[PDB]
Amino acid sequence: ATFKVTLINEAEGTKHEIEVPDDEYILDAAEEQGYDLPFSCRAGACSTSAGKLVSGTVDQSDQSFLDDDQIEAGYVLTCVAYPTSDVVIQTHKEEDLY
Ligand code: FES
Repeated sequence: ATFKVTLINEAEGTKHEIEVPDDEYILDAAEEQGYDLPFSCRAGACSTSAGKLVSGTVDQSDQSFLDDDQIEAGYVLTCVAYPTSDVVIQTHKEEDLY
């Protein structure tokens, strides 16, 4: 499967549509398709690549930084997240934690 992933940068008011394989992380696909996103660790252990789900679901089992409540609130580490449906996600949310 190939899912449609919509990236929304709220602060800059931009929107990018990318197509992501069910076996590829969102971050990797975005880059491949021409859209650079913030990252640091690239391993699900930090907050740099955080985004927030608007709609859809993802599989981010490889992550380790977010707690259960943050996950429930819809936070996702884009560097280790696989889409499991078409997804709409707000990027550049690292700040929201704090
Ligand atoms: S870059 Fe560190 S969790 Fe994504």
